[PDB]
Amino acid sequence: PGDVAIIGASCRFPGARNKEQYWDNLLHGREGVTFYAKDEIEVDETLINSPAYVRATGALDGYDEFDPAVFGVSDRMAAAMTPEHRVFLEASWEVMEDASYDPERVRGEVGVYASTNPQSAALYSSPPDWVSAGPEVMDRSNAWLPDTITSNVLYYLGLTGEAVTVTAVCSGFHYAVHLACQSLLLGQTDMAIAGGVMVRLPQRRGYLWEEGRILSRDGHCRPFDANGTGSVLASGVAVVLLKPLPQAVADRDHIYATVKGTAINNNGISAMAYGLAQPERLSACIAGAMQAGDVAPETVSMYEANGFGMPITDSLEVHAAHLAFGKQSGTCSIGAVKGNIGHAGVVAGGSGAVKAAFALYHRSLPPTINLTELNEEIDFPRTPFVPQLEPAAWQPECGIRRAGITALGGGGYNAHLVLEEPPRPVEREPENRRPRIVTLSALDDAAVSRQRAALSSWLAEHSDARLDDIAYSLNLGRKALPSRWAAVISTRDELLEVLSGDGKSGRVSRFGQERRADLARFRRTEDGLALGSGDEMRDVQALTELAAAWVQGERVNFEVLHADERSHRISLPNYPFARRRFWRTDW
Amino acid sequence: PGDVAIIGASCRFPGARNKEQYWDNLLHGREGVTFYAKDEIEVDETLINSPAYVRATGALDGYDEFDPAVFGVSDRMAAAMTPEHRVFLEASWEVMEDASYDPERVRGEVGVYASTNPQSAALYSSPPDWVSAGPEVMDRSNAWLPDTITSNVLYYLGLTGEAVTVTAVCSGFHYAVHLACQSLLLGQTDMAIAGGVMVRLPQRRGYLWEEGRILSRDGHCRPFDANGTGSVLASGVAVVLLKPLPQAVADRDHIYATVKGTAINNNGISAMAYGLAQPERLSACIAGAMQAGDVAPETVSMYEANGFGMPITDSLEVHAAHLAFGKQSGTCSIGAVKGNIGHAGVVAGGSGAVKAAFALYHRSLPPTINLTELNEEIDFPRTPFVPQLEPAAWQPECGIRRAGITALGGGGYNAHLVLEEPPRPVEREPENRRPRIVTLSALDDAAVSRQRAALSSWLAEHSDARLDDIAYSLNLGRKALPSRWAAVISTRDELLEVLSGDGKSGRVSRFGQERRADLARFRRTEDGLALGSGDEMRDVQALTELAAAWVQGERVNFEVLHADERSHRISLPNYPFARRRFWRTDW
Ligand SMILES: [K+]
Ligand SMILES: [K+]
Ligand SMILES: [K+]
Ligand SMILES: [K+]
Repeated sequence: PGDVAIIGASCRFPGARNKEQYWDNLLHGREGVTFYAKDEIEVDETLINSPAYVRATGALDGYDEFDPAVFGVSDRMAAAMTPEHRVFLEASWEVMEDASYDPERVRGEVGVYASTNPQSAALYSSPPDWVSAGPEVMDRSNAWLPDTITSNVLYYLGLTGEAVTVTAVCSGFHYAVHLACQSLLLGQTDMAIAGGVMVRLPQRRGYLWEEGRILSRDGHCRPFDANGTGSVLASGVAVVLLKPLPQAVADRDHIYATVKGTAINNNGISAMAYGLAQPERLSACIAGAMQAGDVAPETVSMYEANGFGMPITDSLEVHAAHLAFGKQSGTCSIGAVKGNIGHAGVVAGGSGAVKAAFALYHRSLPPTINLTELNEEIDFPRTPFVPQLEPAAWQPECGIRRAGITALGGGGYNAHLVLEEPPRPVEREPENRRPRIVTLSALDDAAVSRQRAALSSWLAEHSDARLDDIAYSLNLGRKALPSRWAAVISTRDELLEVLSGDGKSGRVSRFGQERRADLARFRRTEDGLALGSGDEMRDVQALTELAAAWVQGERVNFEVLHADERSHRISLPNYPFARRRFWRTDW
Repeated sequence: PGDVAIIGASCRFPGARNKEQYWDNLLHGREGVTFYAKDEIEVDETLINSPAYVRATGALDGYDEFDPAVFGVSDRMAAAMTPEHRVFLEASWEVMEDASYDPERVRGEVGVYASTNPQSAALYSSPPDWVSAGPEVMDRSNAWLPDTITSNVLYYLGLTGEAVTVTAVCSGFHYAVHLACQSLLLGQTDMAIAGGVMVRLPQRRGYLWEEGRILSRDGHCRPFDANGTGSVLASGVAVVLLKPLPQAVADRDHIYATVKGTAINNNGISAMAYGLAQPERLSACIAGAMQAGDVAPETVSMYEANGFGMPITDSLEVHAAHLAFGKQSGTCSIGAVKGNIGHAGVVAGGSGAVKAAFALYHRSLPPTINLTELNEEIDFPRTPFVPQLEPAAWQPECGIRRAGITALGGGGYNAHLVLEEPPRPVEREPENRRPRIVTLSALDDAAVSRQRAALSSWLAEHSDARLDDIAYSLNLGRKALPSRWAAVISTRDELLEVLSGDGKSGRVSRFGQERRADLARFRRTEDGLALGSGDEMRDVQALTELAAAWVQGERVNFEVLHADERSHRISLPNYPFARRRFWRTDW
């Protein structure tokens, strides 16, 4: 009754600049950890020559890159913002795009719940000084405080709602999703942006190996392996857009998976060393999440573990999951994504949750890598869990696909969330052949051309995408920006041709160069221009003039254009951010 | 005897990127202080809106620019070096060029004495950590420690001698020049590099006015004015090359001025507030400097004062100078360069000293600016000093031109140095009409082209420069660098012709493209290739082969080329440093 749908997703991880790259890497079992030479590391002069220094890390490509003009941010402010502020702000923009929701036109309350690492801000620059209360002081505070990582999203995306920032160490992503779902179930918001960000500073840096501790000795992470010595430190970002399941189905959204239940607790007085799971407290967390979503352990066929790669910590976590599943659970696939990318800190739980969501969406199970000798002490044949050594189709005897993801952190933080595969797709009516308007807008002309190239490339990969879904998503899911482009077409092949080249071969492009659009033809609505009659909305000349009026900069009511058909929102390419490098120069 | 010659100079001050630009500004009474709008200052968020905040400073253009390849420095090391390390190192290279001395061919011991501000390094980056003793740690120490500002000059220029760094607050330049002269008079070195550097961090910054203090209320410095309220903070660098006067005349060097005497002391227990000159202690300093050089107060016709611009501080200094001059001194021109540029900290005494050296060299007196109401409390008609309101030719009733410069700082630091005009130029033998080789070398082709552009402009400005001096200075006073250019010409007008355009219209260019050089034509010497006869060294075709062999990278003995003539070293354009910005990214 309290299911929450994941209708948009955005992430960046070691070796992946977007979610499609991340899922493709997981499918092929790639390792995203980077190894450096001594001269490639320009910090830790005192440690670089130690025999225990491991020159390996999970780097985040473009951690210092940002496109402030798209957000209305000045260059001065972009350098003042911590890298976590910028990376999370850019991911929030992308997650609204992936769900095809224009924040300017969202009619409801949107909550932004995120988790961040305050240690990064303390290393990036000195904190704000509150000796005076001028507007330049407030700008500096909004650039540095972790409290405004979520607030700046509401402000710069044009949303209205509530913002909550939490700091929960290595359980950050799960705690954000947990609090977001409480906001939705109590009716405080209509949809929620939830995620976390982790940018380790210094970025290009190794670590010091110490025997018996969580950091790996060779730079490789080997979950559930007998020869595992730990993990690698990683950076990344992961954001999801959450919406109640009945509403997401009613609005014909694109659903990756649904959140059945979440649970949090703390080890408390029953404390362990770092990474060591206390069986009683962690199992209560795992069982509580399954109880919240009314799912029985017999129905959960995938378990995404924390999995540092240490024999003792991996053994305790598998034991805790066993206590929560019981004996009669059956069989379940177990894996740990940390073998692929390392320990991503605040967003470590996000890497597992995003992997499980895409696993449920594509009905595939990605492998766990760096596993050559199974840990005999765990005794997997005596447990419900089977290590996923190879990729495989997900066809459970249970009948339903459900996953559980666990996040462990320092300070005793525990968290577990349970996901279910998305609802079965409804039968679609055949697509009407009629002229449609498609729109693209960006900040400058060069970015619009990148959007056209990105859109044409996407069309080849997704040949089964309907045109009425494409136009509906582009027209109602993107912000209207100054440099604009539009076309009126009827088939997918016409769309591919007008996008090609300079993009000026379409009737709308030739219309705008010859004559200006006559607005007296249209009727004014509260949301913009509309056509005068229902018959006019199938006339090529009427639709061409309306699209040209939009290209000239007028506001068009796209809701009434698609009012007669029940199209679906689909996932389209993100904005092609021009990524200038920004870094503070004064401490 | 005990007189020390200034045979080379290099400086950068507010509004001047080199000494020629600096003297031209002083001659025209220009002010080099910069005034900013609020949005142009990106620091001091807590103060930018205060009514007492003055958006004025003496900026040092390119304080972050460096050309590490010219010095053999890596990009990583260039970012680790503090701006004072880079600026002073670049200035030492320039002072060797200005004096026409190639460090590879200097046979003697060179001392490097500099003054620096340790406050600047502590603001630029965290200090080195000595928990281990690796080579990367040693590189970081040499990049940060003030002790290595002088060592890096000796190492990176290829010199051998001694290096001494002193910290004497706002009298740093004088203390460096003072110690250099003791080093020369005791015979420990043959030439000495002396100077100071001041790079204020943050650079683009205003200041806070406090009533009754040294900082100006409107951003203008008005020395000796009744309405003066103080000075502005400035950054800069000034370096001079010192050599005993009898040797400098013997080696036909280029002499700006000579140092007659120097003196230092401290206020000690008889302390004052900042900027206030104690009459008894400062006068003893001024009198001691003139006694060291055996100069009588009757002969000093120019006094360059500290002159903050406050009536009370100006009154104490003019009185202290009066006590040292006595009654029988006569009349003397008094001025303060701080009215032009502000208080340059470590190098403030250098800005006045460099002004005095150029005044003696050009036999001209530049005016003191921002002076509208003379301070009536300073009974100027009853003193030997006359405020230099207008530029004027320097023709003293004394018969000899001598100047005195005072530098005051915090902590009681006092210093005074007395300069004399250079010796009268001797009658020169007429210039031989013969073919000459001229050479230019840098690290890449674009820099060599900049050298050609700089030399073509210089030839127009200095139409009285002899061609045999130009060739002598370029061939024997500049380091041979990988990217090379040479020409064989007989007059100044053909020299201007080969430099023009792409520089490939010359005789040497056609030889190098046609054939590679035949080394069998030349005789090998310990200093490089030489021509077979003295007649060949005056043959256009033989000189072309020798020059082309040099452009191809062979070593040429330029000493035997000029052995028959006794030419002079002259001042030619400095290296055209590629202006890349380097700044640290991790604290
Ligand atoms: K709980
Ligand atoms: K109308
Ligand atoms: K700066
Ligand atoms: K003394």
